[PDB]
Amino acid sequence: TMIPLIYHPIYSQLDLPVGHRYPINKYRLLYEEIVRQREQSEAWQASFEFHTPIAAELSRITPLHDPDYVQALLEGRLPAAKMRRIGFPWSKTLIERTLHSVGGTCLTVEQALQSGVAIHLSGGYHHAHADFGSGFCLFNDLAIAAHFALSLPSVDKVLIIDSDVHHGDGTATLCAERDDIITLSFHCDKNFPARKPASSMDVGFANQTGDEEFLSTFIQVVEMAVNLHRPDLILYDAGVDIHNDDELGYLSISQAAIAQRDRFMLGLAKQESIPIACVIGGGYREDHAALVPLHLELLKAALLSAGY
Ligand SMILES: O=C(CCCCCCC(=O)Nc1ccccc1)NO
Ligand SMILES: [K+]
Ligand SMILES: [K+]
Ligand SMILES: [K+]
Ligand SMILES: [K+]
Ligand SMILES: [Zn+2]
Repeated sequence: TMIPLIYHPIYSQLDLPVGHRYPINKYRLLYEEIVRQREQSEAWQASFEFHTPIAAELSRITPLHDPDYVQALLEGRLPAAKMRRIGFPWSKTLIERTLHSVGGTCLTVEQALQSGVAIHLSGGYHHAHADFGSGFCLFNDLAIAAHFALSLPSVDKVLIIDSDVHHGDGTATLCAERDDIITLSFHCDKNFPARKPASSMDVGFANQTGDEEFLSTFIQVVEMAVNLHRPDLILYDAGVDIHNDDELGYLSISQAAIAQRDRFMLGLAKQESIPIACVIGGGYREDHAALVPLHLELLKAALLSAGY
């Protein structure tokens, strides 16, 4: 009944202009909120433990990403226009953060294999492709972690379930020609990115889709994809940019429905005895801390699911 949480203090240590769209403080604030829950509550103290990652090895990245793309980012030589498409100014701290977060999704996988359920307090970089970055993504932690997971003995088949409001295009292109990683994306069709190469299965929702349509579809599609593919491991992107107050997403999902989504996902994995490694994914609010209660729903779901 232990739930590993994966966190590194470098996650919010990036220097960004104010006004920058990326809610860089949410990671440390979410971590601090959980630290406070643990002081307040015997249940949170007893049910969760933290695991700090070290940077991912470069050999774990280059099976998915082009080496010259990797090298250009390592050396801060990525052409200016390509770096802007990523959406961050280059710095060594950005590279160190990224590699640590990739390491973290990989650790979440090992931890999920051991305990059943593990949550990464970062991650979900589904817009990175083999040879370019976009949409705040440099390297694709989900695909990287799925490829790594397949190196392990118990795992032959990985299902990535992406509930972030944006299409997992990078993940789609990275896994399109491999039958050992299956990609499922739910998303708002009119949100970024414009071009949506096929996942294994895609569910695109109209603007202002609300709780019942989203949840009924999520429940049935996920249950089907789990039955169809019988994965050894699920990677679950629990992005909260589906939320009705998100500043980028165009869906109308409530915090209550986010909770029900996470409860359902985690409860299915448990019922089926499939290890599930979770990434908190995206979320956009100029009030970065406003994302904290939305992401915390994943933890409340895991807490309830584990039996407290
Ligand atoms: O959370 C997300 C990130 C979505 C990426 C942001 C969408 C819009 C965007 O990146 N536009 C853009 C980028 C560079 C320059 C101008 C616009 N996906 O999971
Ligand atoms: K294997
Ligand atoms: K998605
Ligand atoms: K595939
Ligand atoms: K919205
Ligand atoms: Zn998103």
